[PDB]
Amino acid sequence: VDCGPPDDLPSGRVEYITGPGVTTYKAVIQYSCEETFYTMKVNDGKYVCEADGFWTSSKGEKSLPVCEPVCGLSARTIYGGQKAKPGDFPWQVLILGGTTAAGALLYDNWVLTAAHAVYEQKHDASALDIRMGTLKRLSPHYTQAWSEAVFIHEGYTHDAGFDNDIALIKLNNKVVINSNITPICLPRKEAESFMRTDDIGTASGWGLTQRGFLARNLMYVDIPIVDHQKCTAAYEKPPYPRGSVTANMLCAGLESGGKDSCRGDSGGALVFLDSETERWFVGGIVSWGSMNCGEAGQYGVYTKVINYIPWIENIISDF
Ligand SMILES: CCc1ccc(NC(=O)Cn2c(N)nc3ccccc32)nc1
Repeated sequence: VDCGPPDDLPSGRVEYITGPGVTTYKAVIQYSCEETFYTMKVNDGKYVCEADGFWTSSKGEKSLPVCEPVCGLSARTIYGGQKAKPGDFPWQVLILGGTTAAGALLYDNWVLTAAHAVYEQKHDASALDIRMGTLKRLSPHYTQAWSEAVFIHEGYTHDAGFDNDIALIKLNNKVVINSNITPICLPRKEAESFMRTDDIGTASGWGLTQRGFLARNLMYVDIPIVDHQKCTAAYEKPPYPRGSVTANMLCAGLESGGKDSCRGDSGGALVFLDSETERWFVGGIVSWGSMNCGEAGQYGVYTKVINYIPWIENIISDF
């Protein structure tokens, strides 16, 4: 009974415990991740060669563990905002091609964004130019990524309302997770308790500022979640379609108006602090709002990410 050479672990390594190359029955190997920016999932990495001839873990698993990136780290821990510092938003992704937009890194090979930001480039099969690790929209120094595949929500209808304004981009290569590039966490199920009316989220982006031009450097604002009736009402008026605010949206902004996301922030993550895990998570995706950014009483409208966890998980788990 010889189990053979073990499979390599992405974002991790394998090591022979019993001896270099010892792949015989009861041989022991050890998988490991880079534990600073990755954490091993599934098992402890200890695999023993079994009589059936397959490397097998302390739990009986015959397949590899997973090195999953740490998420939601921030150095803290757009209209009316202030300039982000390096590592404030390590998940921030710039998406260039057709117009300026943004996304948020998930894991080391996915970008969460708004469908409206990528629908047109998707449907004429032009790969997305995805950039990260950079505070400056126009800097020539950045981490390059390219879309391998773009998933637009099957219930999103382009230019016909913003319900289901969510998309996932699979990168053709993993990005290196470090202090400047770190994904955002997905909300845990109870994360709603951090996304109540008057809880504070953070929007970041290079979009229009109060001066009415795109920003050169990444900007951010802290904004409160707005009561959903109040948001629904603010958009029940021409020129907006009937029922523009749905239960798949959360609103955030000021009755006064001087804090908002704008054109060019599309697809950015509206993040919130899980004060118990002490990690940032994505509560919203920058989706739509009034054509006058930062207008009084016209709140930013964000795709409500917690409603899309099955969809997100379905896509990431299957591709
Ligand atoms: C059907 C009527 C109608 C007309 C114009 C608009 N305007 C916007 O949605 C502005 N806006 C964009 N384009 N990205 C944003 C990102 C964040 C906030 C606002 C944003 N909405 C509805």
